[PDB]
Amino acid sequence: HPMLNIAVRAARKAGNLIAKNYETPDAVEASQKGSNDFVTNVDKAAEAVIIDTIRKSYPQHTIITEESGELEGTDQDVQWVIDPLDGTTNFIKRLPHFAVSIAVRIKGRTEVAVVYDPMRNELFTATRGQGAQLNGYRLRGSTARDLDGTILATGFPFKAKQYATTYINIVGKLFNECADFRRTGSAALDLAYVAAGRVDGFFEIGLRPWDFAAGELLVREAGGIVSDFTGGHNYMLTGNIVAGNPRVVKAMLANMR
Amino acid sequence: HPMLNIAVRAARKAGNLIAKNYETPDAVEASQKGSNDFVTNVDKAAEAVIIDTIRKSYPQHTIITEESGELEGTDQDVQWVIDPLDGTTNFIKRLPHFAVSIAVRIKGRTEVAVVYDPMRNELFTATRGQGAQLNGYRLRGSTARDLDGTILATGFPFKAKQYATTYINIVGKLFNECADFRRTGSAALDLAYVAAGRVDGFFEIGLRPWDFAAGELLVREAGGIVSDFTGGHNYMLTGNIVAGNPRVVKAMLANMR
Ligand SMILES: [Mg+2]
Ligand SMILES: [Mg+2]
Repeated sequence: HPMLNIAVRAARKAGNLIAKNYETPDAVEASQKGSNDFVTNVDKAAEAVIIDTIRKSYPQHTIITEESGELEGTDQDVQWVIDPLDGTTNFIKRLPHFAVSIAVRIKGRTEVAVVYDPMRNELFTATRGQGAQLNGYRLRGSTARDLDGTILATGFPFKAKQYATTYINIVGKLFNECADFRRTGSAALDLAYVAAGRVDGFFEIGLRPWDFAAGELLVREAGGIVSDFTGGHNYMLTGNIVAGNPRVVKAMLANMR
Repeated sequence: HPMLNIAVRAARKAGNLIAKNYETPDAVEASQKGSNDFVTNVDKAAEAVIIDTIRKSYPQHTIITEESGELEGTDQDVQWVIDPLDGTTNFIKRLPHFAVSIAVRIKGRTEVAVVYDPMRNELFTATRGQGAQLNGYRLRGSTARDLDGTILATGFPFKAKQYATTYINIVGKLFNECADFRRTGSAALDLAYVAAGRVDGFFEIGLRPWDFAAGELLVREAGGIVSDFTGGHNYMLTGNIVAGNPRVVKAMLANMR
């Protein structure tokens, strides 16, 4: 795919910049969008690289990014949904777990996806109908058949703490069944880890379209399922995400019911 | 220090073996000690390398490991406390976050400590009175002065689920004050991340002496504090650990009170 090629180039170019800013934390300094949500010059500098790169082969495509909103082009049938740095808190604390997320949707259907870990040099790619890969290895997800002994990735609603006590409950009910959780601070990498089988499932409240647009396709092409907290497909409206293989999502949702 | 030198060699040698078994997951297969606690041939194979290495320069020292218990020597004034692979669940799932933990105690006082991430090639070292380093960079911990906006590492009691509901409460009370948590699956690396400032604090219930013997010294020589859940120093008996800089541990314990 020609569009997959461009996405990997922009992801790798932006990943190279983010990495170098990590090993040389000379000029990084933050800025507060919301309570406990931050922006850095490295976010916008890597965002500029992604836009620039996309726009030498397709600057007529609409580009939707977290930091600049919708920047529509002439061809509105194709839309790049970009997260320049998923895991900004981790980056500021110099916790080396973050990634570049790039998704392409064609008239409302995601065709390609890229999640790139610059610190580990791990490249997750997906193409619709053509499977999902990690550095050239096809991903099949987790062979888990129930919630017994499962490791579940998740995130806390530090952007929507009005649902704090609701989230705490859901964790305990799941903890009553599952073995452990993982809280990594990167939703894109959490979804990539579900598709790779490094964890068994994922759930978070109120994600943002660019947080999961690429990661959702990784899970689906690894044989997985994505849904909202009530089993429906209206998570593009809500940002309430449940992801995993069919039985786990099944068992996860039954526990949630 | 001559003993620090040997500890790094055994950590790196065992780390090299664990790494190679990760990139070539040919022969790994697990075994169940307790519910949701596993052993692999790679644990004991790396444990054998550590014992062998320690025992070419000091086989008269007592060695305490998770998988073999106490193997006492003639000189019982010095004791190596070894975790060959902290993060075994992560290793089986091929989640690349684990480490080798090696601590040396001399008549009951920890003199040296090593935590080695083989996947990231990150070497955390500490020597009593001589500071803590990461790949030759001295660590000072987190400059956080309260719990506002803090990232706290923690673990779930999947080995002692009788305290599940007590742990869930404590998380919610802390979540009422702090921004987010991190759940990585490696207590040794969590403690190393507290000393490096990648996270701001740590708390877990019922850890095991080799889980934290090396990591505790990393925090202390980074200017940090370790205590039990009631502010005392009787955590060698309990395994209930709170770690961070003095104000955070202070603020963490006040929230816990
Ligand atoms: Mg972002
Ligand atoms: Mg271990």
